[PDB]
Amino acid sequence: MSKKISGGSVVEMQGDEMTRIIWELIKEKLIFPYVELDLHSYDLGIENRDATNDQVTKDAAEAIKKHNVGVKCATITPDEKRVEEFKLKQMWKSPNGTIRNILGGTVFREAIICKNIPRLVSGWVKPIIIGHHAYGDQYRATDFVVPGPGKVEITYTPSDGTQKVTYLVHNFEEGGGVAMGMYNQDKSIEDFAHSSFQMALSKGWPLYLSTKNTILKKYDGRFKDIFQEIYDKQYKSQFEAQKIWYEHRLIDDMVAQAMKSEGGFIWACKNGYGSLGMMTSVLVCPDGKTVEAEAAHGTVTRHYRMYQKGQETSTNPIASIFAWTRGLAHRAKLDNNKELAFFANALEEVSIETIEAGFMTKDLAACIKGLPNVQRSDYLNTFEFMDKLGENLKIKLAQAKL
Amino acid sequence: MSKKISGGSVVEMQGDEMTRIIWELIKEKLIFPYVELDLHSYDLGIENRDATNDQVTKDAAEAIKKHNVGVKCATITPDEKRVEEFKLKQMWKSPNGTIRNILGGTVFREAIICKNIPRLVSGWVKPIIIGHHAYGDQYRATDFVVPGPGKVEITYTPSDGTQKVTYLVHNFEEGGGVAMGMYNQDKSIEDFAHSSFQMALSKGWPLYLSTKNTILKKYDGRFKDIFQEIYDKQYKSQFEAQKIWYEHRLIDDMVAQAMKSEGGFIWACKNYDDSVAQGYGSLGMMTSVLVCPDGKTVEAEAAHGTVTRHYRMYQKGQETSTNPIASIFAWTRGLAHRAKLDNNKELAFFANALEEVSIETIEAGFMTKDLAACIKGLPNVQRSDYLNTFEFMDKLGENLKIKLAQAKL
Ligand SMILES: CN1CCN(C)[C@H](CCN2CC[C@H](c3ccc(F)cc3)C2)C1
Ligand SMILES: CN1CCN(C)[C@H](CCN2CC[C@H](c3ccc(F)cc3)C2)C1
Repeated sequence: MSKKISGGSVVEMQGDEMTRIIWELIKEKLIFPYVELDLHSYDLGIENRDATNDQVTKDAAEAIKKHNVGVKCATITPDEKRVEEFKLKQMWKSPNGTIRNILGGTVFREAIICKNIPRLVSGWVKPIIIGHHAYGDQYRATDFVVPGPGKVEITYTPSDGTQKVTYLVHNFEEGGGVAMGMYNQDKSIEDFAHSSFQMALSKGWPLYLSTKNTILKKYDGRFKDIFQEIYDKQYKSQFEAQKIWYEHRLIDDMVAQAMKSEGGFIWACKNGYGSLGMMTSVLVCPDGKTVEAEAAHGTVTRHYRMYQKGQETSTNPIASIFAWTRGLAHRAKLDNNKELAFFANALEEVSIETIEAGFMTKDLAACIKGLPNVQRSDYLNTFEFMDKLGENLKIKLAQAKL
Repeated sequence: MSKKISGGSVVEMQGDEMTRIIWELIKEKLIFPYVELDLHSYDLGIENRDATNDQVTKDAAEAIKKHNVGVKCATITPDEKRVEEFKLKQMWKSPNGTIRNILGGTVFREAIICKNIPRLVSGWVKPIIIGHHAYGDQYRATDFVVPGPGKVEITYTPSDGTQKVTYLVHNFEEGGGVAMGMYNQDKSIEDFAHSSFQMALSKGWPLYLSTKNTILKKYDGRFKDIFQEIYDKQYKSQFEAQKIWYEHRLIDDMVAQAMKSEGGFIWACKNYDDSVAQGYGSLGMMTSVLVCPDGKTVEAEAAHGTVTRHYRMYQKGQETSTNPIASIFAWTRGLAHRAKLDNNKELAFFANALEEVSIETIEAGFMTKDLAACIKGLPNVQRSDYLNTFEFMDKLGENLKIKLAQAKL
């Protein structure tokens, strides 16, 4: 290679514990040799967040909002046990939450599938992109305890001083109970519509909506309605191009049609098996520019203690890798970077293809040969698996020089 | 059969399509030859519910409410194409819905475990009974639309008149959306508690309650606060009698714990959609039994659909390979329960013998294309690796004859 690819503007977010070591190995051995980036790196490790009073995570938020691409390493969501581990000054909020609240958009999870790994239904040769709602949860759902008898009613009082409307969720004639309250603004449904519609074009796959409008009068209905409204006003001519179609089926048919399906569609369902190390979540924002990619697991603290105590460790990096490769593939779309485009997809193909050739870590090996029959020779540690990914990537990029 | 065993009073429900065919094969080859029942048989087939204007289903529900055991066959719930198929005069409501709404109770789904069948990933040596809420969650779950900006909020005013809590659920600044309100009575969660202890009490496995506290803390807090007191004030001494117990772990803890445990526990989930490792692959291997809190009346049914695809093969003269194990275990679960109500030791042994010879026969290598595809791989399985539906019934009937004859000697 004459010159390294000109990446462009990407925001990088370092994490902590096991995945922090994976992260550097990934940059050092896979990304940096081949791509130069205008890198906006932030240190979202727990020590620094503690030291900067969580200010650094807010800066990351604002920087993805500007440069439209982010790739994030798994971070510790602390608790009471970890404020003794690091003597935190305060129980900080989740970094992942604080970016989803600031940046907005819709998370999309996808499991990466190798032809020689077990699966739930063995017909799913194409992966399934399941992305439900925003924020990690529809913000709150105020719920109380109704200790004794009395009416519980939910009221809507219009801001323009018009007639108030009460509904009566239940009158408790005798005995206790429990009560609940949800809601869903309208904008968050259009943001959900656009985000999910865009991923259908970005991936060239069909998009399905699933609801329970049969039981819920007009809560789940309002979803169906706004999608049809948006789907016929925009994106309908764009779907006709790339063969993609959209349709809304009932959730109970869709659950069985998933097993009936062969894979390769997007499923947005108004609400975890899978090696826990092959799943990559992507937050796609409503504008269709800014997008944060990251892995869907955690800091792998048990495998970090094996690293701390010097032990051998066999941790799986594919989930983190494909955070880089989705982020880079997105920037290559924005900048119309035809050469970063190919690099990203190539990187995705060695990971999957290096596993298909029998080179994998312990977790993947336990999926095939069962955990009680996994042998040292059936898997690689954490390093020499990256070493094998590295040289396979050098081998493949040299090939694709024509 | 010289004086075959006298099984009690039981309600039978006939279904639709290829499961209706299996139901007759089950009675003809497996049930009737060895048992005599005061049989309250109802025809829930689609064209009968259309002719009775769904009155046959209400009638069959009353019968289970009166006679305490019902054994159902998979039935068609109609849609737009089904009302055009049979030319129905109304898109009738699901019989399962209609009956569950009458009997009430809670539904438990048990996975039938065979040794030579790849069930998830080895490990599990015994099934797992997964139970969910009682009356769905609708009825009075009030939802609606928010026309414009304003404050949506929930107010609890006791019959005491002594206070009033107001919870803002959301203030609409933009204008527009949907809001709702749900609830649950203690009597409804107390029913979950009995039904779930009664089930654990029926078998000999321990009961677990997996709640979610990070999402709806206070809503789910009441569940572990209605179970543990009923367990302690009514069930702990009986559970402490046998090797049973009642604990309470958590969702992300339970799913990590169950992927190492040898199976054998009643699991109460409080979520809204189901098919974890339970509805895995071949639905032909899962039962489903509604339990009324009384512990008397129950209603078994195979957890899969009417298998339309194979009934079309039947109509065109093709040989089929549909798995009857689920419908076969609709009977034994329900016959074993009838035996418990009457101490019918003869019937409990039979029902139990049928659960053995059905698994024995699959473990022996004699199975249907349904299962064989799991072992070999669907393109791999040659004709010679499975059995016809009739072949499979014939070998059950054959091995059940030998299983009942031997222990009778
Ligand atoms: C993500 N959680 C955070 C909390 N705990 C420390 C968990 C313990 C690690 N488990 C054991 C192997 C699995 C695994 C395998 C490969 C991977 F790349 C990641 C995880 C998960 C992991
Ligand atoms: C089970 N429902 C029935 C209602 N639908 C029409 C669905 C189609 C049935 N598919 C055909 C082969 C599978 C199958 C094979 C053996 C079985 F015993 C059950 C299912 C599932 C699913």
